[PDB]
Amino acid sequence: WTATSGSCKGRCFELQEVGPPDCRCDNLCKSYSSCCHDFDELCLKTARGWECTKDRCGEVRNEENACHCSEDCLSRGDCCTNYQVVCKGESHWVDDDCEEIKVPECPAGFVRPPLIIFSVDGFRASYMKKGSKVMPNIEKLRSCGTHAPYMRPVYPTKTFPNLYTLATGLYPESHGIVGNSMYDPVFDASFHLRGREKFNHRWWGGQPLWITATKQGVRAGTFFWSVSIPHERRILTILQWLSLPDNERPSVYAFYSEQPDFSGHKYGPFGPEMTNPLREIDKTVGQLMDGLKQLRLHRCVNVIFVGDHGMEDVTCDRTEFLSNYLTNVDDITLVPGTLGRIRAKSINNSKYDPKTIIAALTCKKPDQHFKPYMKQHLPKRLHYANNRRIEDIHLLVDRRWHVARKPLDVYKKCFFQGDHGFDNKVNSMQTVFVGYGPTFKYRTKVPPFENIELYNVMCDLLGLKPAPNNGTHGSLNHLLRTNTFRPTMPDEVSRPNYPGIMYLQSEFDLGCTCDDKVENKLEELNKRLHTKGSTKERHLLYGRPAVLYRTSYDILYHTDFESGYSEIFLMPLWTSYTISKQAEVSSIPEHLTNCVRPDVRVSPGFSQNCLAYKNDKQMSYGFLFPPYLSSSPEAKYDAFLVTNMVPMYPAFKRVWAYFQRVLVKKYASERNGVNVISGPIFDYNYDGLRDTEDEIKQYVEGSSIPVPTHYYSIITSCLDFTQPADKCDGPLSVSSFILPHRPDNDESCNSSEDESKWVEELMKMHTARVRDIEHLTGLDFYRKTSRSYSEILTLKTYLHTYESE
Ligand SMILES: *[C@@H]1O[C@H](CO)[C@@H](O[C@@H]2O[C@H](CO)[C@@H](O[C@@H]3O[C@H](CO[C@H]4O[C@H](CO)[C@@H](O)[C@H](O[C@H]5O[C@H](CO)[C@@H](O)[C@H](O)[C@@H]5O[C@H]5O[C@H](CO)[C@@H](O)[C@H](O)[C@@H]5O)[C@@H]4O)[C@@H](O)[C@H](O[C@H]4O[C@H](CO)[C@@H](O)[C@H](O)[C@@H]4O[C@H]4O[C@H](CO)[C@@H](O)[C@H](O)[C@@H]4O)[C@@H]3O)[C@H](O)[C@H]2NC(C)=O)[C@H](O)[C@H]1NC(C)=O
Ligand SMILES: NS(=O)(=O)c1ccc(C(=O)N2C[C@H]3CN(C(=O)c4cc(OCC5CCOCC5)nc(C5CC5)c4)C[C@@H]3C2)nc1
Ligand SMILES: [Ca+2]
Ligand SMILES: [Ca+2]
Ligand SMILES: [Cl-]
Ligand SMILES: [K+]
Ligand code: NA
Ligand SMILES: [Zn+2]
Repeated sequence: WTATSGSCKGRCFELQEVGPPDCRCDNLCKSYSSCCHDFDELCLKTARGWECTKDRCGEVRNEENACHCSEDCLSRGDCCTNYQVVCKGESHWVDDDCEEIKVPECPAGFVRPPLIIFSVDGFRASYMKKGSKVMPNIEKLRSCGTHAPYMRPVYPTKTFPNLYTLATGLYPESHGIVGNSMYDPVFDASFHLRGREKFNHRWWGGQPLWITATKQGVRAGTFFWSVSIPHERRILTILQWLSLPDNERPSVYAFYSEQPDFSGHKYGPFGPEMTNPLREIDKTVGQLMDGLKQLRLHRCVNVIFVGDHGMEDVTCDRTEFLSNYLTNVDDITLVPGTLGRIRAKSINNSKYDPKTIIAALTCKKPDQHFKPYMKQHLPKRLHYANNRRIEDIHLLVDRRWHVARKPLDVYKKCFFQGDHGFDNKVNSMQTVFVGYGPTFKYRTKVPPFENIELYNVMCDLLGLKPAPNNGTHGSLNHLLRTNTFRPTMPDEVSRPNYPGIMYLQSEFDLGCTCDDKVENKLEELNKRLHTKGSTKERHLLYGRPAVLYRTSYDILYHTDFESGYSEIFLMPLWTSYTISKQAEVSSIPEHLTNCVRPDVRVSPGFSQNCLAYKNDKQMSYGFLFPPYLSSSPEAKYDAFLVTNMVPMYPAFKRVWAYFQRVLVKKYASERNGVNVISGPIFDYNYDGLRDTEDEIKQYVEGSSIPVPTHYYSIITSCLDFTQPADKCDGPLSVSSFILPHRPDNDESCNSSEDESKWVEELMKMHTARVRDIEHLTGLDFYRKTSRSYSEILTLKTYLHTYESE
């Protein structure tokens, strides 16, 4: 019930929500069916339109007008945005030359520069260049302020998951808004675009920016606008709020535009009909900037222009139907479109088998335009698994396509020519970022970055402490003139042991053998220095990684590589080696094919054994430092140490061997040397975080050797590729991956072919940030470089995407 008999007089767009069954006058009342009887008359005035004209200048205040051109309007805070231009000979903001804003220039009583966040739905990154002729106001913010060439959204690249990521700094799996449509099995309740359930607070996790501000005593303007309130009125309301007394005035504001998304769905991202929506957005920006100028706030406010995702060409005839693959199509519920999520229609049917559904959807048609996954097998860069609302079965849909259950679903529900929601690496899904104001830099381009980073920067702009989030605080310091956040490196928790020779060969009973028994103070004093770390400056270029949790481990030195060996997991946590442009690839000689050698620095009790691998019919082994890259025949024996061995499925050994024999050398030739750090990852609970030992679900049969879920590599070189990787004076360049350690290659449909036709494509799909690997290992990399820490934080958030320009 709402007793809608109260009045909105003097309450229009009130800042605190009054509780039912009393009537509301706030910018959300319409959406709740709750506005007072007189809300439209008083609060949504339209008379005479939105602009002053010559004859309106100096007029007698008619309180019925939408905006005013009377003499008292400035002090009332309610002039039309063009008032001073038409009536007082002033220029539009866009016509003025840009001039650096070195300090905030604010009216008296302003305690901090206000923040205004202007969000645009479906604003694809290439609109900045392709629509530049019809967006003069946006182009001025962009060229005079700080901009990126694009900003990467989160997966799925849908509206509500991305808006809430912008608000919280969290991945959708953590904030809980995992799609535009959801079922929560604990609640037994459904979330939908249309309807009431979405308003229930239990859906929305984390702590959004308006809540962070309020808790810390910074006043926030209500972020959300009922759809029927026109754009011109939203702008005027913001400008009116900015005229409130010091004690009542908010410090943070939000404007949201449904365009250009609304038209892009109808006409496609570049339809001729798209020019007009772009013009109209620019005009809205013009009205805001003219309005701030009137209030002498145009050199005081920080303005962010940001999108949620882009838009791709997608039509009805590019739909794959699950009815062309599955016979039992009626026993399933599909969440459809630019991604797929599958679960059982009924929890009482015990004949539903996910295993057979996956197999029926796997590599079935030569052109197949989607790929099925168990959620824990999706590329770790998507961070899309750790939530009960995300179904076990997921379909990654090719760009330009849809998935549906049956043909009837499409024709009984072509309309659309655009859509979005695809893999967040896809060029058409990228969106925009511009920052303009006293706190942002002047005329500065910054590299592409992820939208998860922005919550921290918005907190910095408002002097707030961010709630815990998935940004890396300090990685966007390079966007700001001041208010930077001075992060410090995390403290190392465990220090390494440095073992010397402590065990005799005959103390080991590992069931391993090696053909190595062949017998000079020249090459004996030589091998000693190499085991004490004489070549360590060559192979460990950025310091040793720090271990950020409590554990027992050893540093092991060798001629060609260095490792941090875990006595708990019985394998390295990390292995570091450098391969110069000049380096030579050699084979594993015949007599050394099955060679595994005890390491006399490490006890039998803390070593793997070859017997477990013989008895384990499913599991084989590989090496972290590759024997193919040994510097000499004698150095090659180090690569066969039991302390360099890791468990590998035969199917995965195909991937790993191709990477190590062919790809490392290729990257070293292309990048002028590479430094490589490789290692295992254990994420059995798919939370993106390092497992403790009691979380491991699988061991090599009849042993305590734990099986990794993934293997990583971090591949670093000099950004100035005229310098070799091991003598680099300046910025660094990185690419990394987190490969799933799977007993089959069902993921790659072309895997019966030679590795040269499919392995590199798999690696690219599983590209990763250094920061992703840090979360998954409890390690901290790049501890000792000559670069500033903020620059290193930016490097650790970099993702190599493998999309064209
Ligand atoms: C990205 O950033 C985020 C934010 O920093 C990272 O997520 C954090 O990670 C922590 C570790 O996983 C986690 O800490 C746990 O908190 C538990 C209490 O959590 C509540 O309180 C916070 C603070 O107000 C709140 O934010 C939480 O909100 C979650 O849950 C509600 C629903 O209830 C949702 O609305 C919301 O969206 C959010 O859901 C997400 O997180 C949960 C996990 O909390 C997931 O299950 C969801 O899928 C979803 O992703 C909560 O309301 C606390 O109980 C935990 O402590 C247990 O574990 C420790 C081990 O140290 C043990 O000592 C304790 O005894 C305890 O164990 C007991 O419970 C077990 C399970 O019942 C049981 O097995 C044991 O036997 C014990 O009885 C733990 O400290 C933190 O909550 C989240 N925060 C958020 C916002 O998600 C995220 O890791 C980052 N991602 C990456 C890749 O870096
Ligand atoms: N076809 S489609 O693409 O699915 C599609 C479907 C429907 C629509 C649509 O018309 N509506 C009506 C819009 C009003 N609305 C908001 O007011 C709003 C602003 C905001 O802003 C959050 C800020 C964003 C900038 O950064 C700080 C947070 N956050 C939230 C939520 C996260 C808490 C909501 C978004 C609503 C989607 N558009 C596209
Ligand atoms: Ca959207
Ligand atoms: Ca884990
Ligand atoms: Cl969805
Ligand atoms: K085996
Ligand atoms: Na295959
Ligand atoms: Zn949309």
